[PDB]
Amino acid sequence: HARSTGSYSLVTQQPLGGKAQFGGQRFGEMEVWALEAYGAAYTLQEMLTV
DNA sequence: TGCATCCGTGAGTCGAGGGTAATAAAAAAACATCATGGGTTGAGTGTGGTTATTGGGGCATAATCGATCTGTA
Repeated sequence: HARSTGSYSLVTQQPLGGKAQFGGQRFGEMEVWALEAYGAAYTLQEMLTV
């Protein structure tokens, strides 16, 4: 599976999940912790906003 | 101070079907409202019409060859 840009959820405007509905991968909170441990603030900013 | 009592907590990506149902009353009048159909505005898109032409061919008016019988050592 892979997704560049597709459907977005309705209430919260976030990408859906699952290969069946062509959903994006879930960037959980553990990986957010890992990124802020690295110090890569810009990668986090794009991962949370754009 | 000891007792019961209440109040948060407790993972992670993932897939596939994905929706089901105990019951109930009719009249009448009254009103609201959309639905269609026919008629004015009006808003177009449609179609011919006069008048600006600029290359082209044309006839004038000139011009430079091509062919033979009279004058000079």
